[PDB]
Amino acid sequence: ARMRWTPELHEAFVEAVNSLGGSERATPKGVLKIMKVEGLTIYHVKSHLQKYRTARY
Amino acid sequence: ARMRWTPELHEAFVEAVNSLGGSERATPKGVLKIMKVEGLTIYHVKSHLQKYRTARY
DNA sequence: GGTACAGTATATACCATAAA
DNA sequence: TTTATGGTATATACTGTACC
Repeated sequence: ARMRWTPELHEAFVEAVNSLGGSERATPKGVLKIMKVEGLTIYHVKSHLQKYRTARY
Repeated sequence: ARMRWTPELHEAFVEAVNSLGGSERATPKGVLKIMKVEGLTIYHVKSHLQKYRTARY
């Protein structure tokens, strides 16, 4: 299937990234392990963090 | 093949986008037709303009 | 009701580096 | 010399809309 970043999933992702101390500091694997979401791969998080990083700073 | 945005190709792409009056105004097809580069598809330009747009404004 | 396109989201491939 | 990872570049899929 193709992942959809629903506004909940994204809010999870953000809280995660904040805990990790901002988008720049945060790591894919780190975000992954904090979210603990069934079926979410590292590759899902990696791509999305890449966007999140650019649409921020 | 997989396209590589060599610093020349990119300089072409930019001049194009400028002629078209900035990244926001510019269109994939428009940039395409101004560059007139053998083997360059609209899909190449589309993706790259998407990046150019975010790493600018 | 089918193109052709723009805009956007997501995925995938590349490239370097560290650790073993 | 593999494996795992992060960063990054590029590609591919989705969604709407205008035109015909």
